Amino acid sequence: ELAELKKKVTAKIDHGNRMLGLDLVVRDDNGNILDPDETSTIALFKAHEVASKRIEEKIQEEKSILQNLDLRGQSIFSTIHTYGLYVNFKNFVCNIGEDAELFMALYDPDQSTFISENYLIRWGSNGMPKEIEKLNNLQAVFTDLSSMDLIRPRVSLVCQIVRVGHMELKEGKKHTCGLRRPFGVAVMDITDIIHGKVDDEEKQHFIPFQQIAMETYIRQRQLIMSPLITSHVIGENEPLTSVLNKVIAAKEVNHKGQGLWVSLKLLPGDLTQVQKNFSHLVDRSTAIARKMGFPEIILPGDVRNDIYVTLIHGEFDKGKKKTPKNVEVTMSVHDEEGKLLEKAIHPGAGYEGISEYKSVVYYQVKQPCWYETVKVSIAIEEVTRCHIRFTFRHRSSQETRDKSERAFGVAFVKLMNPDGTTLQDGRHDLVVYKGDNKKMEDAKFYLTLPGTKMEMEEKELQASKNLVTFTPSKDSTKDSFQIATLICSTKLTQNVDLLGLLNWRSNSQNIKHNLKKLMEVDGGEIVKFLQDTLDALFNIMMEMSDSETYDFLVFDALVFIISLIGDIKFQHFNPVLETYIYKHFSATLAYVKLSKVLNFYVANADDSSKTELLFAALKALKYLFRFIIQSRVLYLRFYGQSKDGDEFNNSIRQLFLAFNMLMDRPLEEAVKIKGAALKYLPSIINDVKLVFDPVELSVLFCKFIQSIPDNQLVRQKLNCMTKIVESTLFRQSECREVLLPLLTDQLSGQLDDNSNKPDHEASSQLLSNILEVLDRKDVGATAVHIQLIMERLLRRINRTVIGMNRQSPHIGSFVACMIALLQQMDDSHYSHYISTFKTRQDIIDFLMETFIMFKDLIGKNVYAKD
Repeated sequence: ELAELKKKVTAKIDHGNRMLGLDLVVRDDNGNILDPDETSTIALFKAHEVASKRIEEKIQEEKSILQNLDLRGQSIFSTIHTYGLYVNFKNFVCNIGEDAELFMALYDPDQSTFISENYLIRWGSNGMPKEIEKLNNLQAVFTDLSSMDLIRPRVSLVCQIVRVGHMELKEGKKHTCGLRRPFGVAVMDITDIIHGKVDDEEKQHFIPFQQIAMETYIRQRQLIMSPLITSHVIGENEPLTSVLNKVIAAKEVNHKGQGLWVSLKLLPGDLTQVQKNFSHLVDRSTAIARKMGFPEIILPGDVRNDIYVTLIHGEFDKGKKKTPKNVEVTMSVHDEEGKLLEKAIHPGAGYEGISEYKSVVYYQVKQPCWYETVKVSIAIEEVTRCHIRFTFRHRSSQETRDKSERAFGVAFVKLMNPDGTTLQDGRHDLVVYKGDNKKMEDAKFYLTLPGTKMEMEEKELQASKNLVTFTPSKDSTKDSFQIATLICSTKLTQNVDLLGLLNWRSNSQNIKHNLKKLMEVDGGEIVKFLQDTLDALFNIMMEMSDSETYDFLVFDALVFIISLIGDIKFQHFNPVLETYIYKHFSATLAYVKLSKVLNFYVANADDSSKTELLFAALKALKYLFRFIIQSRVLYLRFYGQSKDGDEFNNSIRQLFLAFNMLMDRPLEEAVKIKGAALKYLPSIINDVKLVFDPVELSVLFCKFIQSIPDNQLVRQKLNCMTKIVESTLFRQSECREVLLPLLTDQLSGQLDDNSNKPDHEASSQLLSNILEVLDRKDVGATAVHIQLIMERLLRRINRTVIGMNRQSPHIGSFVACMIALLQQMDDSHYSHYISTFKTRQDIIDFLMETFIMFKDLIGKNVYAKD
């Protein structure tokens, strides 16, 4: 709080200073007067320019916000990718007469797909809440939202309601109390609402609503001159796709007095701060919903052990009677011994779970649409030995026959696979079995019965090839079902290659096939058990070092894995990788193996098919060199001292010379590739200095850069050098008299080119940072080195500023450079060599040129008068 208040106060202070054109502040943080303490003219300018650009950004934002307030909301929402939905469910103006259940979610009409899950709310029979606790404290947060979900072309919230009570909402027949019957779905457009342009929590937008046919008072009574009506009643005979799309396209509905008051508010962030800063909208009793989708902010510890099962559609033949059988999914959770567990089904997000759950009922539909997603939560050890059954019970009109009739057909699904896998995500069909009632009840029997499409089809194929111990049963009927599975858990494995990494000892025959398939894997399943996969690869490359093609495919796979690690979506897990390196990384001799493999890689860089592979390898060199350094230090500490240090240093030097020849060979095919290679080249050599001799590393880099041609892509290599001296030149104890000549040579090449217009900024950053290292108090003695510097760092910059006296470029940078230079040197070195220049005519010319450039700098100085 102190830091943020200091920042905002200082920002508004400088805003006032500039708007009235008076003196501003320095050193934005921690003191604000620390700059005039001769700290750094470099940092002085840096503060100047950052303050100036902040001024420009603030004034343009002020000008934009003086007219419209649309950019601020979009920017705030784009700051992070973690948002939540809050509903202000005020009241329900309607009256039905039976218990009601609410189900709202997110559906994209353009994608024609649902996104989020649904939560249930108990409501009374006459527009009241059954639980008055939710009457007033109705605070709900629906998490898992990001920019990619907000970038949807049409964003709408789907709200469906299912009743609980009688089969008929009138007299005529007795019906069992406590059964599910859907009514209809309400959908509203929230595209403009989710943009956060206007924050109005009090406003309660009414939504018109449409549902299935329920009354026959005006539709049929008045029909004259042609009475011919032979039809039935449509109570629940609506496929959901067409009705949902029609409601979406619809703009207004004659609900005839039915609807509710709701307001949707977007609160950015997660439960960490919305439970503290958004307490007025997010209480402690707020329900939290996990959308069926991978998070955009893939942070560590985002624990999700939710198993989502979606019921979509299924064929239902009429059968012996013309009325299709009433189908209710009486499902339950069972273990390896078929024991029912309690509180395992969570139809609503934020509500208590139930041991058993039943589904909705339709009005004798051959092909009804369900859109029914349910969630399963089981212990990670227990879920490995769990199974789910789907018993379908025929429900009759009278309670006696409704409850007397048992499950006519039983379905089921295996939660695992015999090879170790689990149920793969995607659309799965179902086939039900009827008739016998004894073989489908004993738990130990149906453990090996067909319950999923993939296992059923593979079993029938095995029967076709070998009709021994497996024969296709005839108990199936003329119906089928279809399900959607999306298990967003943390311990599942929907990848045969995943277990293959886990248990390669069992099926090492397909090692080549698995290594080939390792490079198209989805990121989430990888990051789920990346640590285990990496180890397994380490063990494979350790114990099996005989096959070099195995080594090639393993290196390619690890390159792909570390590349996916390096993506912008997964910097959160990089600390996890660091910690796993520090705790479980047990490689001792793999460092030299990987070093030799990459030496082969660079020495064999001639293939055109190897282009992108080596490109990504050099992109991710940092992490692999981290692994190599860890393995080598582990070896050194295990054996105390290694005489293999000399040979591995020679290996690194051979890698250096391989890079030398890699740059020497023609660039026509590796322009971007070699540019990026130099771009990230010294990123890890910082930690290599911890393990190798700094003098040799520095001089090898000096030889490399002096070998870099003076013909192509100079600005890129100058950015490289910028980052180069930035690192470990502060480790100046052994890298002065060698690094300084290289800087001198590259700046001299920078000097006279007749095309150094974009070179000015690069050379500016260069000289800036070199002076930064020259001034550091953690350096020591720098007398003779600064002496040689000023021996060759004065006339050249004088000439450069003389050439670029034009006032359009960013001269003030070089102004700061030269002034820092002049102040930094003490009078002694001035007297020793700045005085000891060439002949009297030459020194007089020097003096007059200096006077000219001084008067030109002072003459019409072109700063921002601030």
